[PDB]
Amino acid sequence: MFTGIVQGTAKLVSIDEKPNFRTHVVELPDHMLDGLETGASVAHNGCCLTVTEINGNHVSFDLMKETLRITNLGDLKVGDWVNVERA
Amino acid sequence: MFTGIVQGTAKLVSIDEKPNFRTHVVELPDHMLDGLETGASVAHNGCCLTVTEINGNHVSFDLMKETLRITNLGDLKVGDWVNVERA
Ligand SMILES: Cc1cc2nc3c(=O)[nH]c(=O)nc-3n(C[C@H](O)[C@H](O)[C@H](O)CO)c2cc1C
Ligand SMILES: Cc1cc2nc3c(=O)[nH]c(=O)nc-3n(C[C@H](O)[C@H](O)[C@H](O)CO)c2cc1C
Repeated sequence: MFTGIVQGTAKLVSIDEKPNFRTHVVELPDHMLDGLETGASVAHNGCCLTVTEINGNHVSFDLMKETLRITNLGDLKVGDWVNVERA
Repeated sequence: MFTGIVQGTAKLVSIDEKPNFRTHVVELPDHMLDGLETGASVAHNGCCLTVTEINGNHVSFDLMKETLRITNLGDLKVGDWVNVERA
């Protein structure tokens, strides 16, 4: 799915804690928005996540508790930069 | 080459700045050491790097100027945890 050739960084502009998961909103680079549809896989810091929503260059993903515990995505704070790569 | 199923996190234990490049030494989880050889590829926060050295659990990578520029790996500090996945 992924080459490990990161295409750029994206700022975490938002974290919604909901009852069973977290939504991360990231601001993607313009050159990554082209042809991006909901359901597409983007790896965040190497972790595969599914696009749930697109508002402009603001892209949403839903993170389960297991993803948060196994990876460092549990420790991000708003304003952090994540490596991003579409598949 | 990578699936984006992160296999775990690795502590950045050492950063050795040189000319141009920068060596990162990370402490890999035990279950990732088996069969790991120099020249092998591991994605660090989604960024594919080549194993340059293995000493116990301590795995070295050399990070080139472009990699530091495109990714967030330039901002890491000793003690940070990185997502890691072997190919
Ligand atoms: C195609 C694909 C899509 C995935 N999408 C998500 C997701 O939206 N949210 C999530 O928490 N995990 C997702 N995962 C699992 C996530 O990548 C995995 O839990 C972490 O990498 C920890 O191994 C996905 C995995 C694959 C293979
Ligand atoms: C098989 C493979 C091995 C790579 N090894 C390294 C490496 O050892 N050091 C490095 O700085 N970049 C390496 N890269 C490039 C690096 O992944 C890339 O510059 C960043 O992901 C930013 O796109 C490699 C790329 C591939 C595809």
